Amino acid sequence: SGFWEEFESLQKQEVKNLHQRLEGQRPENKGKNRYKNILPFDHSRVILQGRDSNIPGSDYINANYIKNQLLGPDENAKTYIASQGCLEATVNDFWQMAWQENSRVIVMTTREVEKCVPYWPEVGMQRAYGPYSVTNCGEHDTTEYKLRTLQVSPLDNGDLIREIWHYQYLSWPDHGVPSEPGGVLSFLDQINQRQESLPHAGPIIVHSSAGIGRTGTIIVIDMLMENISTKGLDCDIDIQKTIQMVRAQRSGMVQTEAQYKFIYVAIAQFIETTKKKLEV
Repeated sequence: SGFWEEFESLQKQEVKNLHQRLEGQRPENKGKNRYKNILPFDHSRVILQGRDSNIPGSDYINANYIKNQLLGPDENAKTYIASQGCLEATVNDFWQMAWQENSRVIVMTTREVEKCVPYWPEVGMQRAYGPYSVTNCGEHDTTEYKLRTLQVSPLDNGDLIREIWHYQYLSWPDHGVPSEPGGVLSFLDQINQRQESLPHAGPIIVHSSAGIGRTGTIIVIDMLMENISTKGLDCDIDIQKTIQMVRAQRSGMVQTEAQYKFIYVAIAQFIETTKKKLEV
């Protein structure tokens, strides 16, 4: 009865039975997914532009638009893409997405591993990725994270130059979360300020290996921070509802027990810090 109540609640939250993931399941796209069971919902997937529909799977990337649906359209919420990240086979696809979406801020929640391969050149260097040139115009590190200032242009028009700020979290442990949330809160603060300075900017791209665990954690924390900042400390904070709201847009967002608890820890610290600054 307790069990059956809880089971009923879980059944009502089930979305993988409601929304198809045809595109990610295509055999033509097998090499474009890290995991065959971590796929974008068709309804919210990012569709790559300029692709030939006669080439099976050509428009596919393992990424979804994520909207903060707890803020109204009048409340100036930031928008996100939750993406699989740093997969060597899809690096050109990633930059196509970044360009077409007009994204000016990219958030990477992993260090390199060797599989997570860099998709930027070294400082002062320039590299081609499909139709695009990327130049690394500087790297600015803290203890916990790194800002790389990128400039991107089409190969066919070098006058068009676009600044992209690449934020890479360096301190996130393998198979766990940061011991304290201050680093992530600081990181998100910088990210938010950057995005706010660019009113024309497209969505913030957030990625991790699978694009659901760390990615979902970062996005949910950011959304809750935005909700508190926008609506105030008197506002109702419902983390479970927020997670369910993002999971309807990409399955499995916030994957682990440690991530789930971390969201509470981070938001508790954010509230307390805020109150200390308000002298409240």
